[PDB]
Amino acid sequence: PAVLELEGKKWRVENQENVSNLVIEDTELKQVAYIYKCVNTTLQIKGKINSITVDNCKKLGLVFDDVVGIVEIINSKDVKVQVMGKVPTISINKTDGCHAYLSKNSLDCEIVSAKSSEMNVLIPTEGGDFNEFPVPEQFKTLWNGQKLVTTVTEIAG
Amino acid sequence: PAVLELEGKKWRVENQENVSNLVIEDTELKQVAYIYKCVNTTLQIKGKINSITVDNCKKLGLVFDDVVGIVEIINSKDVKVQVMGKVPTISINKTDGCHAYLSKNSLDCEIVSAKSSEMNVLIPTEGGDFNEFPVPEQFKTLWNGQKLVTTVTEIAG
Repeated sequence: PAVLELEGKKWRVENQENVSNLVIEDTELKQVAYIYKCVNTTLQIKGKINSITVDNCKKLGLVFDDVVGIVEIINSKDVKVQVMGKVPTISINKTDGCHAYLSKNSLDCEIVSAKSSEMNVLIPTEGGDFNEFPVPEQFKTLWNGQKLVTTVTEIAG
Repeated sequence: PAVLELEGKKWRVENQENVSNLVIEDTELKQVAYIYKCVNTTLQIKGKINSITVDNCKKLGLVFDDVVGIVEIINSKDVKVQVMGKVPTISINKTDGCHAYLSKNSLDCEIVSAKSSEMNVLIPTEGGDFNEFPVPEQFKTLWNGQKLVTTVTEIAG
């Protein structure tokens, strides 16, 4: 059954299906959110918390204000994440199809990726618009005679 | 049922299970090999052919002589590949656990990877021994203010 309740420091939102108005109004700086097994859902978290984690979600739409640490999108499909404020790092792991919408205050965000595909970082521009840039998913590795030297095969549309 | 027969230019070896002596003696420069759905199998291909493709194999052990073009290891788990002679590129895609054993004559081989994990390139050393090097599977991406700049997070044991 669909869950959405704070359990200690953890904001548990799981098993959501075809909902799109989910909102977590209250919030504490040391809290964390764990969005699990949610498909075709849309969630918004108001306030600055410690970290978020999208695990095993499909067609999930997330939008948050601030995160003190990390935002993880693991084992998912077609996830959309948006920062209104600031986020240090957004880590995409074992996820296929992910769009990270940054903001004027998180242009310094670091995008860690692994075993993932179809990732795009949307950059904000004066006028509520975003430019799309694909993050590389393929790499060419070579032997130096001393070590392995890896290059990134840049993606284009 | 287990298959292993030349069908045109294609050397079809599929559905093999718990075999380990498979060998393709004959060989033509324009042929290709397609190892499909083979688990806990060991195959050796003698001679120089155009290309090999390991698709959907588990615990597969392959060893070939020469390849004119590419060796693909796609959608697999725990695959071991070894070149006695020369191979231009070895591409690992959607594969978890792959060990590429190179040779004195293919040290210039290129290792293309994507959506894969646990990959290692074994480099030969005077004495029938190999040194192991893990190929990167995680990447850090940053916004330039002009473009995205991707760095490789180097793997260590």
